[PDB]
Amino acid sequence: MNPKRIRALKSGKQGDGPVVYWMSRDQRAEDNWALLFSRAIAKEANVPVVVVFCLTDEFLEAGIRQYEFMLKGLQELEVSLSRKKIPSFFLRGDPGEKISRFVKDYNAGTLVTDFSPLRIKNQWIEKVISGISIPFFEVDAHNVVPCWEASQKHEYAAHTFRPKLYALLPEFLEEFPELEPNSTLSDVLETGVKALLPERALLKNKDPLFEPWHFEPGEKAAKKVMESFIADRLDSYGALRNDPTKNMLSNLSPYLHFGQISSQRVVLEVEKAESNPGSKKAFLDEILIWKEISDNFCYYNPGYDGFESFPSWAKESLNAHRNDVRSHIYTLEEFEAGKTHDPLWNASQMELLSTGKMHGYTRMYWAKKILEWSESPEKALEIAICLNDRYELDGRDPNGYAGIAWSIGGVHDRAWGEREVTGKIRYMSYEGCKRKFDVKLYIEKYS
Ligand SMILES: Cc1cc2nc3c(=O)[nH]c(=O)nc-3n(C[C@H](O)[C@H](O)[C@H](O)COP(=O)(O)OP(=O)(O)OC[C@H]3O[C@@H](n4cnc5c(N)ncnc54)[C@H](O)[C@@H]3O)c2cc1C
Repeated sequence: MNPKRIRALKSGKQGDGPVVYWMSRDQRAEDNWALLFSRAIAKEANVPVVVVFCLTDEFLEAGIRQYEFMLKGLQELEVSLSRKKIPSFFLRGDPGEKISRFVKDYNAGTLVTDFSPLRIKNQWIEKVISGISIPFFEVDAHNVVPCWEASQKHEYAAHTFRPKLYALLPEFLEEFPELEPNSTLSDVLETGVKALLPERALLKNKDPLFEPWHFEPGEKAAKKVMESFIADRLDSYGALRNDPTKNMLSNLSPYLHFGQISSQRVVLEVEKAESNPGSKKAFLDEILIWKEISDNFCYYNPGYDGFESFPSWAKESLNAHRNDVRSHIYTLEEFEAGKTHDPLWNASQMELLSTGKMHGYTRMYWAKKILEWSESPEKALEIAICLNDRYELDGRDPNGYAGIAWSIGGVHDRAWGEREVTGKIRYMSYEGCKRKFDVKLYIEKYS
């Protein structure tokens, strides 16, 4: 219940109404700091807390793979909130109009939301802040250490963010107090899929390319995945994290992006488990440093998805190599269907198209080749963002924009050997990947 997790967006006349928690990023009932704070404020006001979720008009920019995963978890979430006598309301439309009307209609007393440094979340905040008079609060329920508390500026590298984050771990890494009780979605899903059906990803015979049996949605499935990762996969994480032929990753990203499981709950469970110190240190670096530095990248850089947020050395190196003749130039549709001359690159595209989750190691290869085979670094940014946000189940996430900015613009990275086209950006060759893992085995799986 650390008060540093709370931030004030707009002070106003405190109403004597039910506390409305605006759920956006953390779609879960257990281990939610935003949901717990709203219940704590509700009790002090002798008012009942409620949960609201907004189904926005931007869902048609993605695919059914993300829509179904999110809505199915919300169906489970509604039942869980009903266990604690917490009514959940789902609105369709723009949050600026829907949240303002719901607050006025329900005579809400306090408004609470979860933290998201993305631009579209900031867009909805400005509209809502201009249409309400009740107090507005936001809570970092996604990071172990609050985004504004870990660092007050943009961090240039991970070796400067790591000591800052670990110095606050004894304060913010704590257990979750219980959510004490308050003392149709199937129809929306049906019409949504009907609107997204014309743009469904299909192969030649019109069979759907997506396979939805790899990651089942819901808060329940995330816990079983977490338990299976610790017992079965945590020991070999340090030595097999970069081998895509083996499914040794944790597979928590689709659940983490939608907030179906708390990352802090993962850290708390991993810290107790007795495993290889090397593997535990490698996993904690990914879920604590790189995950939360990604939120830091989106929170302190308004242009996190543009060439303007690259480091100065990368901008100068890429600019000096703009006129360099590219070995090949593929358009967006050739990249979408895996029509390149690198069977390793396409093999990643098939895995992304069929499973919605490309391996972490091949994700770096995938994003850097788009830089090599595009007209400008800016057009590489657009294609990488477009492909990642359309087909990744964990897409439209600060991890994506920071991850893409890492591969193409060398954000949170250092300069390497000067090359053509790519300049000083870290290079990854087809020769180097064969020396690290069985490339042919990865290719044959995704053909
Ligand atoms: C170009 C590019 C784009 C990416 N786009 C996304 C994205 O849109 N959404 C997304 O969630 N991840 C993205 N990743 C980050 C990373 O690849 C994934 O988080 C990770 O692969 C997710 O699968 P996992 O949980 O089974 O891997 P694990 O090895 O099990 O990692 C566990 C968790 O640590 C975090 N993590 C791991 N690697 C990174 C990383 N490089 N940066 C930040 N956090 C990390 C993730 O939350 C991850 O769930 C991207 C990486 C790159 C290089």
